[PDB]
Amino acid sequence: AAPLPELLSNNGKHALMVDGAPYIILGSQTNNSSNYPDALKDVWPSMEKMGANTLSIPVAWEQIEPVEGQFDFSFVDVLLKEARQRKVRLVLLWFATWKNNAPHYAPAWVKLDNARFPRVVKEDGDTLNSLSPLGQNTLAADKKAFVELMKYLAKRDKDHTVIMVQVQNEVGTYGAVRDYSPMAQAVFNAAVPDDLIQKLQLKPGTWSQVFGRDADEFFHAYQIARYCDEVTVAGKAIKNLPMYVNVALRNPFNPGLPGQYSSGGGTDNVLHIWKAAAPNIDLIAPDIYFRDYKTVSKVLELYTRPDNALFVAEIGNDQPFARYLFPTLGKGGIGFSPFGMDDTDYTNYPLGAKVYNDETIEQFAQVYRLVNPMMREWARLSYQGQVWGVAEPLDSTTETQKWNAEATPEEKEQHKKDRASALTQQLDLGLWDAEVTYGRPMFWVTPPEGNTPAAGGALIAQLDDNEYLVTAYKARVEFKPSQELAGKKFMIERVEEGRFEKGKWVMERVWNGDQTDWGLNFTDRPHLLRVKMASYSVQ
Ligand code: NA
Ligand code: NA
Ligand code: NA
Ligand code: NA
Repeated sequence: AAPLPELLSNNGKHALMVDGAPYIILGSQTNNSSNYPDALKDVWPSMEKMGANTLSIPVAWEQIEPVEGQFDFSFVDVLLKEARQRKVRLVLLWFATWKNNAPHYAPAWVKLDNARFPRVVKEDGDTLNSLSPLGQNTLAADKKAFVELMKYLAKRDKDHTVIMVQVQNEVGTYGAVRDYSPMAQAVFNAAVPDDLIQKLQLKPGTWSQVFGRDADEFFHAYQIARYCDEVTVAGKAIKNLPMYVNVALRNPFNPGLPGQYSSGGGTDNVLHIWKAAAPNIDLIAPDIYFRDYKTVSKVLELYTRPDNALFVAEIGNDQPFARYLFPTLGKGGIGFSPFGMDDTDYTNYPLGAKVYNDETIEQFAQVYRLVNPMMREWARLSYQGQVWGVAEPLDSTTETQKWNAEATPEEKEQHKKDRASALTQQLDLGLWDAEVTYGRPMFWVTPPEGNTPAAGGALIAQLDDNEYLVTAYKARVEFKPSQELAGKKFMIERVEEGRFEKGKWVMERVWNGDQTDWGLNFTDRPHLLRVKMASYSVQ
């Protein structure tokens, strides 16, 4: 019997174990209305073209329990069989009490019965279409259906085609910070639970007393976290798969107010509340639709924690997003799942690609082709060792920035110098450093000008003190000594291009001469290198 998938966390590192070894989700995620047998023919070709190893796809409460007590797993049966035929794995997305803050995917007998399953009430007494996490009947009903889905996987998915489940989808509330219903006010205007007071090491009191100006938001996050933890515990008691929640992000630099962003989700200001309230939820995953490097880089920093494995549970499917695979994996990320990878005639532009076509898919296939050939080796190095990864750090030049034209000719040479500097990244690899640059020839040392559009990146894993696994894309990687060498010289000892067969390295060729004189130059094609550096005495 195949071992259960498990999220391992050790010495601040994390692995998603699948079939007893670390695994990387090189994902594809459907649009929101592809969770039906007839839609699957519009999902698989994209997944094949992408080279994805894992499909993220919804399972909706409305579809599995359309009449109370009358369960229907017909979709899950077809999805399992067709995934198995393609030798891919699944992440099921439980669309239930919350889907983007709302109950649209709850059955009609739930979402149309507000007295049994109550909505968030604003301070002014107006109601929002967002179920209250203090609704005890709604918690019992969600938990009961979730348990029936997990019983379906316990009985029908013994080899764990499904490796992980997302509990709810982008929880929270737009339009208000919390529930201000009478039922919610009786809990708010009362003692904070001792367990939270103890975990945050705070002094006992009421929500307002203990949290002050943050009481309303922290209250909603705590109550939603508890609700999602209870659904999670109930499901894991049936089959103990990894389970996670996906966050409708607030802007980490300039968030605005809770309710403008989805209040109560796992936003960066309430990760402490979520971790204290929901010990059974494996990780809190960001849904990334910010296109600019600085903001995305900040999200990856905030969500990668000693207590939080990094899973990019959604990302935009426009071209600029593909290169974020590199920093995601460099952070020890367990996966990456671009959203909207199907041909069901929908695009979420402006969040994603304006057009969905083979070119849209190819931007992701090209970076997946760097990782797929080493996926198990990379996953093990990421968990047990030292890895790094970078993306091209300037976004594509805007029409408003092309401003460049109105610049004097000295402002221009200075711009070119400034861009070359910004397109040059340093990595400290112990005894050796790497310098990664973007958008230059494969010969000579003309400064980097960037790729058009921005697209490059690099992955490095340490194999030994002087040996690295390297693959990169539309970039140059150069090695150098990390520390002054006291009389010694240094060189590349050997660069081998090759592959892993049955976990053994197979060399195909040695890079040397022009291929190593000017750093290690990558285009759009996949090359996996083993780089051995040496210092040597000359005296
Ligand atoms: Na990892
Ligand atoms: Na060093
Ligand atoms: Na150094
Ligand atoms: Na090769």
